[PDB]
Amino acid sequence: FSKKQLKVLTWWRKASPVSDKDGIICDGSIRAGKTIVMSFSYVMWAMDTFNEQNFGMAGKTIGALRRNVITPLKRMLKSRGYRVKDHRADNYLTITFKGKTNYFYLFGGKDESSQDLIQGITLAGMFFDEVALMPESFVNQATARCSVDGAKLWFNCNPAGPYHWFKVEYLDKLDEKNLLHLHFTMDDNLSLSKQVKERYQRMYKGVFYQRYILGLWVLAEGIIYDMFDQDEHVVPTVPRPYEKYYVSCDYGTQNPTTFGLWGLYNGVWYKVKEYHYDGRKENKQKTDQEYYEDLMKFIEDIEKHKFKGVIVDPSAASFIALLRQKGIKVIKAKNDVLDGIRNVATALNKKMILYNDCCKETFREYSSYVWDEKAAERGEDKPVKQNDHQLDADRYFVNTILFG
Ligand SMILES: Nc1ncnc2c1ncn2[C@@H]1O[C@H](COP(=O)(O)OP(=O)(O)OP(O)(O)=S)[C@@H](O)[C@H]1O
Ligand SMILES: [Mg+2]
Repeated sequence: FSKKQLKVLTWWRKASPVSDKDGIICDGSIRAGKTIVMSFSYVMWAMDTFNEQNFGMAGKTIGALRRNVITPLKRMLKSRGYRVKDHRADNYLTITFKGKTNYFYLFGGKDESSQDLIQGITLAGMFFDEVALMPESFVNQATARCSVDGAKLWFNCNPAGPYHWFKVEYLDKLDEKNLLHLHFTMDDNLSLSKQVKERYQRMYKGVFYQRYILGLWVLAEGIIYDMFDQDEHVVPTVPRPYEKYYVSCDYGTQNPTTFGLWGLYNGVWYKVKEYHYDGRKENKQKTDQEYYEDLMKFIEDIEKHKFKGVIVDPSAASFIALLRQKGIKVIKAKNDVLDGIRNVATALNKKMILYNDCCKETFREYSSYVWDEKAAERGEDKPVKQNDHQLDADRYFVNTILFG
């Protein structure tokens, strides 16, 4: 373990000069070993400091908490001699060690079970994985539940805007809450090679570099996909031998409706051609029948055994139903926005995707998709939802197929 990771494991112990504190904030870069030592240190602290008490562990969703935190935490605890009994249906664990036993309830920031349970339960310590991605209403409610004598608060996240509730309320008022704060760059994880560290550097440019590599709380302003480059990302519209295929779709009778034909060739997805229909501009809105008829004329040429399905947003259920009637494979897209943008940026940085030069509406949109300046100075990083109709399709595709 690194010096900073070992400070997370030991701050709470009796010999430590900082064991006074009411809690701890660990933030900074990706792949820095924050979550894994933080969650491991939390259970150690709890099993040592208490007996027969309730504890909380929160994530964006409970399934997120389970992927990032809970599954690798079990192998860690089981290996150190901590017996765990996971009660998967009821969302809590029973960790037990040297005659002592405690209870660790699992929470989601958005979940309905989690609002119901958190309001009533009375905890002796709370932990937050990806705290910036959680509602502030949730953490204020959950911190009040830490009523038991000698409770400690643990927070864990990557950076966001400098006007974000957690940065402004929790991190700037650090001495006011008597919280400890360690900040993790990627050098604080010794398990990474210098070869592997510099690979992660190449995945991010711009705001996302400063946030997810340097660990800085910097402001999302101006153009979103600034790293897009018509030198690097545009290729000629000349045929190629594509292995698999997809069609990505942003649907709207009300606004423009887009398709995009994506094709795999030499481990790179090419946006082969675009469909762009604006009902307002054309002054004739299209029906689902008319749109389905267009998707067929749009994929007439390609070979149906390679065509692997249509990625489409869940709020087009009128359209989704008709495609399944007619017998098309229809993937409900991973809708999450900031996570989709960040992943598309990575795809451009690494050239996982390229564009044929006939995606002319896509390039226009690349040069106008900008951050909501008004919202970003509240601590809410969002796109301005205007001329983002190809880019939403491109986002669904990249997020749904390319990334996990
Ligand atoms: N002591 C260790 N031995 C081996 N691998 C480790 C060790 N500490 C951390 N790692 C690995 O380092 C990587 C990052 O650890 P995490 O705790 O998941 O990072 P993180 O800081 O939570 O990253 P984000 O912000 O959630 S992407 C994982 O692949 C871990 O398995
Ligand atoms: Mg983490």
